Amino acid sequence: DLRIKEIKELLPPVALLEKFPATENAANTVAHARKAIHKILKGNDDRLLVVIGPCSIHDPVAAKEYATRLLALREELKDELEIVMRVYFEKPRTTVGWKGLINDPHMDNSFQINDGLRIARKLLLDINDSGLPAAGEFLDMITPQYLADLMSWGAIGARTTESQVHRELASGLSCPVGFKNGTDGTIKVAIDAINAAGAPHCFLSVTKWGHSAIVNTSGNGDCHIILRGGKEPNYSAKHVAEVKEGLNKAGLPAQVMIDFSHANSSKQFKKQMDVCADVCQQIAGGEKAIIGVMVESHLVEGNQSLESGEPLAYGKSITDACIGWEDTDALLRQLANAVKARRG
Amino acid sequence: DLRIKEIKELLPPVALLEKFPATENAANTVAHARKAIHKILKGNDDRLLVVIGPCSIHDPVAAKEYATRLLALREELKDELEIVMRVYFEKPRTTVGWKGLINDPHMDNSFQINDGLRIARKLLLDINDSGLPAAGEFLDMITPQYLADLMSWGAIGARTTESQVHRELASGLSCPVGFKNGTDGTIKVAIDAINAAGAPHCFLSVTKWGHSAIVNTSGNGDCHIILRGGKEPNYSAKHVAEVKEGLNKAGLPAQVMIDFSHANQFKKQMDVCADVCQQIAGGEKAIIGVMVESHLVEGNQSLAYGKSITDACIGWEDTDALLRQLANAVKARRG
Amino acid sequence: DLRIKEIKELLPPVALLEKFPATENAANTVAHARKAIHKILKGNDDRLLVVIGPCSIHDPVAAKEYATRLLALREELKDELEIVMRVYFEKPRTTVGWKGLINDPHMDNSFQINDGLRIARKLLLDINDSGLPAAGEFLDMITPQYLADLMSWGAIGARTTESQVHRELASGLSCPVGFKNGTDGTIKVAIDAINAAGAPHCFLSVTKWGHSAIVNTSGNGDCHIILRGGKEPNYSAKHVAEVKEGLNKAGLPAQVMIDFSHANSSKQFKKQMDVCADVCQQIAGGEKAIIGVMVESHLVEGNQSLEEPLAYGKSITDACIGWEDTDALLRQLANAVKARRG
Amino acid sequence: DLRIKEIKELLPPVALLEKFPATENAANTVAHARKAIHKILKGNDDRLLVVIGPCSIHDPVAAKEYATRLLALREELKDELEIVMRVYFEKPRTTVGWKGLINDPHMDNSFQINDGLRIARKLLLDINDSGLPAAGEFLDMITPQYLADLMSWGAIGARTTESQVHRELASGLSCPVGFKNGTDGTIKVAIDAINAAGAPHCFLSVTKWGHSAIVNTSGNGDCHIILRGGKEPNYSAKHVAEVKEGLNKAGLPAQVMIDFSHANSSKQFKKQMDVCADVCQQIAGGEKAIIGVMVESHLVEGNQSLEPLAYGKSITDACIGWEDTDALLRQLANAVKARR
Repeated sequence: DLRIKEIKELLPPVALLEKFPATENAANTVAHARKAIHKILKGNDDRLLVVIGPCSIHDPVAAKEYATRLLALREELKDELEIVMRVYFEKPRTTVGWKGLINDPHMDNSFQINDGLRIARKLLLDINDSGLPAAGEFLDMITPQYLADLMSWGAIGARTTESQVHRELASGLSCPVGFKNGTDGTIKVAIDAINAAGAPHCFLSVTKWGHSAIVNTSGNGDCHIILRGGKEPNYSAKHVAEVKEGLNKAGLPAQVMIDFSHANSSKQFKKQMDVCADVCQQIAGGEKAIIGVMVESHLVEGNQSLESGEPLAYGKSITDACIGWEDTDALLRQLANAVKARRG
Repeated sequence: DLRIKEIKELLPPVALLEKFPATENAANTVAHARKAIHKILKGNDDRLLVVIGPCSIHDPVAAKEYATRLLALREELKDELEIVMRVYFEKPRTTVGWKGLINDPHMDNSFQINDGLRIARKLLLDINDSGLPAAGEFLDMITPQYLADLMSWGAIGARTTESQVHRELASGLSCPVGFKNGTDGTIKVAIDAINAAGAPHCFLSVTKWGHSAIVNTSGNGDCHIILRGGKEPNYSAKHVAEVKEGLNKAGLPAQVMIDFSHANQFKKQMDVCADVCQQIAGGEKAIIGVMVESHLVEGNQSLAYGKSITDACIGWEDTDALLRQLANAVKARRG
Repeated sequence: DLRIKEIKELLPPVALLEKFPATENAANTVAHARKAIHKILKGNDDRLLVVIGPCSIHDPVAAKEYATRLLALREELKDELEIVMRVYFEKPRTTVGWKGLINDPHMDNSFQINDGLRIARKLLLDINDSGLPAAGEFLDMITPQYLADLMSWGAIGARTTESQVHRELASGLSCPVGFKNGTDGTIKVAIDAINAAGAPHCFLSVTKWGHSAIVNTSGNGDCHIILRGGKEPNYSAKHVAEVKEGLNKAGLPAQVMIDFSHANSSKQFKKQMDVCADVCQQIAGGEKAIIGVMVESHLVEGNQSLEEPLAYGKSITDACIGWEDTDALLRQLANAVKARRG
Repeated sequence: DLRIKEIKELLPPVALLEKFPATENAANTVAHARKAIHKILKGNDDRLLVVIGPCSIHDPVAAKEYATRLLALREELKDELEIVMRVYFEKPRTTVGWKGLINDPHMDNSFQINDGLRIARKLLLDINDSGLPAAGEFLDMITPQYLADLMSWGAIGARTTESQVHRELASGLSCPVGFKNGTDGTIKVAIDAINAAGAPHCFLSVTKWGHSAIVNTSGNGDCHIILRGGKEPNYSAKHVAEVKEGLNKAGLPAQVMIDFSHANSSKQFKKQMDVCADVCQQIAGGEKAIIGVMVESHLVEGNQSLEPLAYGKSITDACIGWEDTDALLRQLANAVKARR
């Protein structure tokens, strides 16, 4: 072990669960959102799932201010939308970079992961206790045990949709999971992933006591695809139509979540408003297959760099660029209006 | 934990290491091979690394005969080739299927992963102890702790080359590592992986004691690309030139390993060997290694002895020819 | 595994330290107290260490009211007494009924040990945050990792004083530890235990992470004898002198703590007051070896059996004295400390 | 905290059990011995149990020689005696002192407990694999998981017979256990111990994986008292009657094992030969209640202190040499023959 520089102690998940148990209302928020997404996935509800919020969490203060604003819109629009806040603690990097709040909460390569786990779970508890469900991307294999009970929906990243260990992880998650199409636009990897995840697996994992063990999962049937573009955007009716047939062809429900960001906006954050307009016209025109959308959204639009010394502006993303609150409130009302027109 | 059915006990790595310690022979085998591959990658040895063996190990018996047959050609062609056995204990699947000897040693959905780890560590030690180095595919984040000390070279599968968790594992592995290109011929995901895996990382992983912990890695500079083609073969001297440019454009050594199988019909590996031999004989010093899928008996099955139950492989006769063709192509590149 | 019926999961100590972290006030209560007992055992303080409290805790609510009352007397008599609340959770018992608060918090043989450890640590935390130092009995090797950070003083049983495993534990404890004389009143085992615990040791223990490990102790020099009788009481001046001699002969400070209960009170709770009277006479007369006293005390006197509502503030284990006798005993002990000074 | 100097890593019992597993032979040796001693404690075999061997194992070579010699008299004096060897890896000290092979195998205060466990298991494994049953004093709470599967009979020391944790340990031990009388001679403590051990207990312990857990035991019936004297010996048919009186009074089988050593030997290893005569007369006299005996025997008699040390001699309590050992075993084999 000459490439392993140092080994440090890591709190077991039981300690984080004991320090920060779920309140009654937080468990109620998680259980009700999970069930509401299941019902949307089963076709038994015509509301739209909206996973929306910052590309990454770096500030518990801005996240909770964002959560309050979003929760007010969640209550107002709840006949049309099942609104779930992006509470992403883990970021996959193209090569190297800040991996998110849990890996480095102080954002300075001190890698205080025990503190990161504490900060993240407390935040998740606070947000669920307020009544707002949370979504996360499941990237690490060990962190889920610290946080999954407060997660109402999860995503597997486009760069890990093919990874067996991530499909194994999804097959044991207690929440619904969405799988992104390939970074080049390929639909087949995600379809395979949905099927892999619907099956039981047996593999090595870590328990809530921090020990490795042999686990057996039952398969997760609440899995679905996320369209995030490839070389070109793939949100348009022609692409929805192709995905639907590909899914049916493989014996899976013909339903999609559409990500407005990333490749579907050509990496231009304000173009998420142009995807909303085409998606809203599709829904308002009667497309039932669109069961969810994803939007990268913060208090203040744009982004900033930790590298730049310029002091960090408040409520502004340090990873990908996000739309700001004004566009977020207007975007959500557009989606609600389209769900309602689809219905009448 | 609704979708979790059962949790069973798993032997800590420290246990299989105490039951099956590396002999002084195995340690020297792993060490010399790692150092030899490092020298080949620094460009201070004109020999070619040959990673050859079955697609998946399933019978320790057939596997030990192969290791003996291959050890003879190893000592014979050592002035030209650094020969390493493919001992693959973790198998990646497109959706569902057998994941290897570790996940289900009895191959019967009993998942005796504790026995699987015993059979695997014993075979690798025996192979290394004889003097034959060993190669594996690192797919799982936990199993490496049981075997990596007997590993001289490792491969990250094409499905996980873009994964941060696999790039973190590579950054701390004591063996040199090869990243395969994308299931569509892309070299960028592999160049990004080599750069990621060369940087230091901090992440969560299970220790030899079976407990989760925070690890810091130093970075792995012994990483290189593996050309496995995509929709079309990428082994020709045209594609090689493109990859070398990409690596220079990306500030990486212009060295490559060509996987003769898959995108690049088991027999076609012999044609790729000719193409590759010609490139090497012609003076291509960038092909620093190759990988071939070989077994005692050629073919595949869904049980014959020395025959693959995974991907189809070349038999031994074509393997002795492949190896001499390479050792000849090598001497041409020297004189 | 023939005689092992079931193995269940146990919360690692790190989990209870994470849920119930020491407050700054609690840590100051533990630090200051441990330091005050050290000054008394080194002859640099003339005050008496009084470990007083219930035989066992079964109700955190009555424990906290008791703690509040004792806290008031702790401050009023601080110039004469270092008052430490007895927070024990179980009565060691060949032939057994209730197995303690940690073992069986719900008093129904359900053995919700994880619940017990939670209840136990929260109680200790709350008592130390108030400013009342706490004392416990170390009976097992595993539970101390979950509570010793909030213990200012510890006792090793008389059925365990001859145990190397208990002497090893005490060698690593951060709190002063008292060893009890033999069930036969003999002081040889208690002297052997002080010498062993003052020595450095290496032994197998469980860590804060709930894993077995090799530990090395510095040895503990704040260990002392506890006189609790044998077949007959051993609190009399005759007995103290006979113990003070054996101690000096053995190279240990001639100092004792006297347990007013059990054999020294003929198993009659009210006689703890007759022992207080004899000890207060020895002290006010000048005796300086008596550094401490151990008294079994609750809100309400006597005892009760577990079966249905129970009486508040009354021991469910051994019979204790009530508050009135407790306030008077504490004032008697203080007034004697005042006289010993001259 | 302050009184903890260093915490170091410790192999879990699962690692010692995988590197040094039990051979079929070793397993049979342990299984048979346990069943035999049980039949003896049920009163279905007139034979006598003989716990014989060094006070402490400190040299696996001298130990394997002793074992070869003893395995002979076991298969010869086998119709009258059940010979089990004392393989003690851990020793109680009056205050401070070497704690045995596991705590300090190199007797240098290096405290290489991980090496000590490896050495100990391989020996016990070897001795059992040769066919010789084994015995030890269970003093540590954590070591039993590494060794107990190769133990055919155990003992709880006199200074620990009163310990709750020790009585809990015996309640779950898969082998018969003996409880030494109290250091002063008190027999009650060992009667209470026998009664606790037969009952079920729920307590905290460490698993085979080195992890603390909540364990439930089933209670152990195969427990019995060990007479070791006190301020004065307690092996006279007089005492034996007083003890059986108490055992019956407590509903306990009126059975005893006599340790011919320690305070019963007034700390002079030679008196073990004297105690043997008294005990053997009682057995020829018809005493059916003496089911076992414990003897301290090494290849070379006497004791040595802890640079180089002498072979065959104890570094702990002084023992009887092989010569006296073979004679003693044949004495016992004789008295049993008469009792029949």
